[PDB]
Amino acid sequence: DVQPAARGSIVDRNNDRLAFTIEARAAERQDLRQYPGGSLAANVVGGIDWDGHGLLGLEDSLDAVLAGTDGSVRHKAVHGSTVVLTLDNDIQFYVQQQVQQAKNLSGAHNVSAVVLDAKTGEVLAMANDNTFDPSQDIGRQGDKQLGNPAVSSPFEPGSVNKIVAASAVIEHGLSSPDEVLQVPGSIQMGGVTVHDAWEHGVMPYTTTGVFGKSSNVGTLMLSQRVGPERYYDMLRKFGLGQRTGVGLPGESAGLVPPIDQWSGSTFANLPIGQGLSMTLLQMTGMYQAIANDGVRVPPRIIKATVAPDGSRTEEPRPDDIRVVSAQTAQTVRQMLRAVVQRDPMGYQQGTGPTAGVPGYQMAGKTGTAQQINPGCGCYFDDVYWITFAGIATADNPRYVIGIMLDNPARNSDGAPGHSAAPLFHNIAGWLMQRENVPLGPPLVLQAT
Ligand SMILES: *C(=O)[C@@H](NC(=O)/C(=N\OC(C)(C)C(=O)O)c1csc(N)n1)[C@H](C)NS(=O)(=O)O
Ligand SMILES: [Co+2]
Ligand SMILES: [Co+2]
Ligand SMILES: [Co+2]
Repeated sequence: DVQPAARGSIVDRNNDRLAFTIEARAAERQDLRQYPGGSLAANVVGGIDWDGHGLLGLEDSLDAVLAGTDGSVRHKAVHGSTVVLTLDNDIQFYVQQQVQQAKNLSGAHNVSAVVLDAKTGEVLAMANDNTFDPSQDIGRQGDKQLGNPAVSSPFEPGSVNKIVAASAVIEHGLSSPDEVLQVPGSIQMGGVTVHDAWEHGVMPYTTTGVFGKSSNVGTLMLSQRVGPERYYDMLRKFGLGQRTGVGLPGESAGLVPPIDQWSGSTFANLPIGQGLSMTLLQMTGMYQAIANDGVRVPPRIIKATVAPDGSRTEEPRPDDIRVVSAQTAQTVRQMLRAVVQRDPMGYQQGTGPTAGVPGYQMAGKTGTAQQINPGCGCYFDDVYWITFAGIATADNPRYVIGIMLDNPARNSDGAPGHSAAPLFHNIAGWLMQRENVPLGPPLVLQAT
């Protein structure tokens, strides 16, 4: 009497299957969900329940689309539609593996990474370490990561947030990349004392060098030209404090204190990435705006759905958001090339030279944010969130890559330090080679 609907599949942008159903027998008919890639993109895809409905992930949140509606006899069965993701399984597989060995090598508690298409903001890869296997019973996997931290778990960004100050000061014509500044080792601002991460007297850092060397003091001096109102407006245009609408369950909105509630010291903290929180996806989406010539396109992971007849409907594209002009975006991209620039004499070296890939205009920004100690409500001394966000490449943006490491003891490649730059190096370099992308003078970070 009951006419069962057949569950739809979940496939990547090229129709490579991530989840699909086969008929079997036991209540005799029994549909078996198949995950041919095992843990591959399981943070996104999710898993199935005993009744063949979604248990978590997209299997759950899109269950109505995937499950259809059982018929009867007449009411015809509406079979489940197929969900086409923006993911590229080849990119996802490489990124997910690289994230696992970044976690193992660095000693971090966890690692995650997001790759966006520069122009469209589509999610090409989204991965975390320790990803569970939905072909196995969830109850045996308490030691696994079952969720999707890239969207669910916000963090204080620290210096990766400096993209906002850089964009604001250029967009309003308050500085230029080659302006020679005078940057002291510390300043008193908003009642508090801000110090750079290295001891130094007044240094002739250029604006480029302020972001290339990650001078907090230089960032706040330039932010003082912008002012609180224009700065807060730029934060909002970059999408912070708001869910992206990416189409994934459990997305956090992050947290940004609205300006009418700022303390006297908020403005001394936000421009260097303290006092607010964002997800990895939000962080990566910020750099997508700059990659796409100033136009932020909210990321999406659902590309299309295919009805049981086989007719395909593309997902509606989100509306453009103009953050800065194309000219500003191009200037900020070029400036952030300084971060990955190497200099044997030290003087013109950025914070992340291992992120550079020779032959390509890689551009990005490092972050090292002190974590809050839950036992005191106060900052740890030696526990960090490490971030990197970059663009491949500055002259031809194709890929935007965001990475976060939860308190690594070492570099992402296992060398001493605390940097995610090597993981960006590996991923961005591999993306260039696999598409056979073809290969000026050194940027000045420090004047006389
Ligand atoms: C930016 O990320 C900048 N980091 C900081 O100023 C912060 N902490 O710096 C260290 C780790 C030196 C500290 O112990 O204070 C910071 C900002 S918000 C937060 N919770 N901590 C660094 C120096 N820039 S980077 O490019 O070198 O990463
Ligand atoms: Co009827
Ligand atoms: Co150390
Ligand atoms: Co290499």
